[PDB]
Amino acid sequence: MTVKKLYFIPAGRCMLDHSSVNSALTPGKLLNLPVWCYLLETEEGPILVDTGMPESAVNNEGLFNGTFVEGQILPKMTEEDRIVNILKRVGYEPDDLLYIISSHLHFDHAGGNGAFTNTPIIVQRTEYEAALHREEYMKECILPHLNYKIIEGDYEVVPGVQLLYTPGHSPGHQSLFIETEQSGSVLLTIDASYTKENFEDEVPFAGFDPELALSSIKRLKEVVKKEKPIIFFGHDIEQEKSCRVFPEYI
Ligand SMILES: CCCCCC(=O)N[C@@H](CCS)C(=O)O
Ligand SMILES: [Zn+2]
Ligand SMILES: [Zn+2]
Repeated sequence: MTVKKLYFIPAGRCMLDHSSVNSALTPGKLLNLPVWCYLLETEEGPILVDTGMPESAVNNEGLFNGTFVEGQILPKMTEEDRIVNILKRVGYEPDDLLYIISSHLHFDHAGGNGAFTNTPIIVQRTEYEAALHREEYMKECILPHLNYKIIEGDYEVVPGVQLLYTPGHSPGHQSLFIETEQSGSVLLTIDASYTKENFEDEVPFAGFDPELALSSIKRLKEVVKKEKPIIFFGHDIEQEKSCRVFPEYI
């Protein structure tokens, strides 16, 4: 086996229109949503899940001016939220990590990937291929010479750390099913559901293929029925109220 510690580590924030968390809502109210990374302390070494936002977002809420998402996505990132600075404060440098796991290559999950030039970065083949051409991918999230460990489908990273292929929000989105010493089974949906209501109630939210995202939610509900994990959503302002966060762990 089990992971020794699972840390939730705030990595900045992002404003998103509320129509991105519930596709039925009337656009025009932004929500200041959390961006997370996760650090797993395992017998084999530390594994980082996602890497925050790119340096171009630092003190630059207008990063997406002049793009298809102008006014709809505004990163809220300071110098402290750079993943190398986060990791140094927690006690690590990039080359200390055993693996990086990219849930997907959207900007607030892979914007720090370039900091890791030796650590294998585990990413789904269908996400890597999408990032090579789809417009919602920033160049910082698909740098060409990193040590990618491309995978296809479900995958065991080390004992206690399983990747569940959950496409739809993005073409190769993957969620995590972790077994921890303190808590037992934990499901990190990541962006397979931004919020509890996207998951439980199947409220539609932003995604590349909403129908496929719904089938991935149904698949995760089969896993939930079998494993009864505690479940954490990708950008849920209500749940963030009660999350244990670094230096606490689960
Ligand atoms: C196609 C679905 C969305 C692409 C735009 C995008 O990168 N949105 C963010 C939301 C940050 S609060 C994400 O998915 O993590
Ligand atoms: Zn995403
Ligand atoms: Zn996200």
